[PDB]
Amino acid sequence: SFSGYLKLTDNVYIKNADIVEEAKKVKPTVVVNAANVYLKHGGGVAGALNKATNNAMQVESDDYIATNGPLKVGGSCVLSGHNLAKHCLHVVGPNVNKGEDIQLLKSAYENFNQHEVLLAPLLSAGIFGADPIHSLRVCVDTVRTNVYLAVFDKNLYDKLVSSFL
Ligand SMILES: Nc1nnc2ccccn12
Repeated sequence: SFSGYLKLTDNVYIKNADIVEEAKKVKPTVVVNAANVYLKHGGGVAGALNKATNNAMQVESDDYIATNGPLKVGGSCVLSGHNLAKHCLHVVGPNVNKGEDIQLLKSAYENFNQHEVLLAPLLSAGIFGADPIHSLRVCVDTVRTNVYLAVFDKNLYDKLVSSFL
């Protein structure tokens, strides 16, 4: 199971870990991808998870987009987890750098409530441009299911735990 996570709340746990290595170690039921509406896994968590699947996640995502069209910002889709998880929940958080609306972050976290336990990154953090402390606050106030957050950056992980209200 998940090991070395610090408990933040009744259901939110956090660890300084690379979500790719965490997924390969644990092989959880659900790994969350920090997706964009086109499921174009270029950089950040998405590029990293996709590279770990040897691009199989992108091939599957392009077929999903050809059939269904793009996701909504705040939306999600369940696809295969490939070598990382049983499933991958592709969640679209608002990308502040691309000028998207930060109010959609709560809607993005609501997708986690459809899964009992998830391995996930902080939505809209990293290359998505939002304040990670705000993302963790929205996470703990929105997600009711068991969420194991993997924070790649050590200094950010320290800042998050030490500043947690
Ligand atoms: N393995 C890896 N490479 N880049 C990133 C970014 C976020 C989380 C994991 N990452």
